[PDB]
Amino acid sequence: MDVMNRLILAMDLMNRDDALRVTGEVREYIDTVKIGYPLVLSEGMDIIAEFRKRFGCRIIADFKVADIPETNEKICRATFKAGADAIIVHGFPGADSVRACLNVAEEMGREVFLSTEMSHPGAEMFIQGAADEIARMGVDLGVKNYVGPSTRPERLSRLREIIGQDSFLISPGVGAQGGDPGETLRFADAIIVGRSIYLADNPAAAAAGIIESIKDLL
Amino acid sequence: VMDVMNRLILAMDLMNRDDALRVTGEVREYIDTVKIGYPLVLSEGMDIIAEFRKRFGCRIIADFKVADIPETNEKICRATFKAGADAIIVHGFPGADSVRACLNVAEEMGREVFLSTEMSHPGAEMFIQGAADEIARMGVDLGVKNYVGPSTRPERLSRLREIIGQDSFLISPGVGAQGGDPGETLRFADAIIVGRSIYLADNPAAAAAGIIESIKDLL
Ligand SMILES: O=c1cc(O)n([C@@H]2O[C@H](COP(=O)(O)O)[C@@H](O)[C@H]2O)c(=O)[nH]1
Ligand SMILES: O=c1cc(O)n([C@@H]2O[C@H](COP(=O)(O)O)[C@@H](O)[C@H]2O)c(=O)[nH]1
Repeated sequence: MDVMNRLILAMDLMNRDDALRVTGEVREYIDTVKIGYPLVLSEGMDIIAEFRKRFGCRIIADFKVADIPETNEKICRATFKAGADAIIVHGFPGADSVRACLNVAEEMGREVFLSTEMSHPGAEMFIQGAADEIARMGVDLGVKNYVGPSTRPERLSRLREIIGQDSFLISPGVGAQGGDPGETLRFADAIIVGRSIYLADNPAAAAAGIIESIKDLL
Repeated sequence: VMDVMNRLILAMDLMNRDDALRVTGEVREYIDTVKIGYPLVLSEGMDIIAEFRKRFGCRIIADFKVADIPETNEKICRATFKAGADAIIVHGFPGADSVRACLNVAEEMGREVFLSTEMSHPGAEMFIQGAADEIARMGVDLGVKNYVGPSTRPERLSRLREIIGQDSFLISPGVGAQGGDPGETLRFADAIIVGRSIYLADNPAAAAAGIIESIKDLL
């Protein structure tokens, strides 16, 4: 997956007008948008097609899929029907649940991203201790796309070691949560950035600033 | 605690509005509590909650397995309660801050959180099972009152009931299609969740009635 400027916008505004306007403002800097439940549950699944119509961007549906296999399959089908290019899936519920998502993604020509370790403090309680094993499970299952934490570059580095250089790794927690763009890109192929861009006084200048700071890495 | 008619919650995971409405209407005399998840919501919109409220006298539990960072969890809970859900189901494995974010919104908005403890499917044995007792204890520490645990592992459901105490509310999926027994599950759970055994039946009303007949002495 070829992400422009190694920068994925996390579009978590919850109003259609603002989400479309802000995405429009930074469109020259990105070609990949992560859309999650804050926007989808506020404005409907039709928002995905709208983004494709307006921007042509790729859409990663960050739905943290985390149910039993049968339900996971349904969630993935509905999500890809809406035009998402990829979906993010939790590993903590185990291999059968991940495989259910992989099957639908294969059927519809899409990609699954596996959540390994999350970026927030609570991730230390249960997720962190399972994360290396989740990553190895991904490798065993043939998962090629992974998500890991900007806020813990030592953990992000370990996760990169496990999955290898051929796998694709994206990383949230940059900016608002304290992660550094350049340091994160030592290990991740692309950074995910939400609030530092979409809550900025000038989102275009914020995006430009981030890109300037990583210019040598592009 | 919510007063669940016949101790039976319908898991309405049909993805077509017409079928979902038809089946729910057919079983309405037996069930006043419906669990609506992402299969239906992502197919038909959050307005499906509004439509169920309009058509049926049913409480709505939004089974959204909320499993993000605290900031995103808050946004998901707010959107879900705004749409009219009485309660939302949240994962515990992302940790206490993520659960607390949901509890805070629920408190502010006058609604309820249900905490997933151990899940019912085989994959739950890999990571969730080993964390589940601690997830339940965490819920107790955080003041969580409502919990979800697995019909498919009676011994685990029993232990989770002990952890949360008799005063907590416990609902349990995995009955029917996944192999769990209604009566055995109700030894520990306040209510059972049933999906496919009802909604894929030739006569969903007869299927619901049959389940209820089998647990009649437990009502
Ligand atoms: O470990 C993770 C996984 C995520 O998907 N995310 C998501 O990435 C985005 C981070 O946005 P922000 O840059 O505003 O912190 C949010 O949409 C969040 O749900 C995260 O923050 N940490
Ligand atoms: O551990 C769990 C937790 C659940 O919410 N569920 C949910 O409960 C329902 C079970 O439906 P069914 O009776 O068709 O197996 C589904 O909506 C599933 O997503 C589950 O099966 N196991």
